[PDB]
Amino acid sequence: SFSGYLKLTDNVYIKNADIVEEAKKVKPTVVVNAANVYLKHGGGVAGALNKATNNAMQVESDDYIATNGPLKVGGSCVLSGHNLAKHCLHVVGPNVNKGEDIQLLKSAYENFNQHEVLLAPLLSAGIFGADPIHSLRVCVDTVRTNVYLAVFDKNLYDKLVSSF
Ligand SMILES: CC(C)C(=O)NCc1nc2ccccc2[nH]1
Repeated sequence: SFSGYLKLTDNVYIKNADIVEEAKKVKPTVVVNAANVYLKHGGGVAGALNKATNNAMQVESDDYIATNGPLKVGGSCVLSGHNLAKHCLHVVGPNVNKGEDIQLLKSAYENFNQHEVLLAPLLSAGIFGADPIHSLRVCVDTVRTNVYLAVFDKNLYDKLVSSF
């Protein structure tokens, strides 16, 4: 079960943690992946989660895309959590580094409301280029279900908590 999290709101918790190590420890019902529309888990959170599954996440994802086509920015799909969780909710936040509308970040977080409890990264943060302080703000103002945020960088985690 989730431990060592700092409570930010009624339903939002945060921890300086590697989401892969956190998923391996917690084995949550849902781990959120910071996905792209093609489910190409190359780097960032997606690359790390996929590597932890021995590429099984990518094999499953390629079958999903072959059948369904790409996701929408702001959208999601539920796939297996493999060895990390029961399910992985692949959520596509806007990639500011590809010029995508930051306004889609709230739509991306709305996917979390379909799950009672989730282990997640900050959407659109990291290699997706958005301000993580903004991402946390949208998370707290959009997600109503119980979200346990894992923030990999200690320095960013401290900035997020101290500026909340
Ligand atoms: C499991 C450990 C050894 C690992 O794969 N580290 C690499 C790594 N990169 C990350 C990016 C975002 C979030 C978590 C990330 N982890």
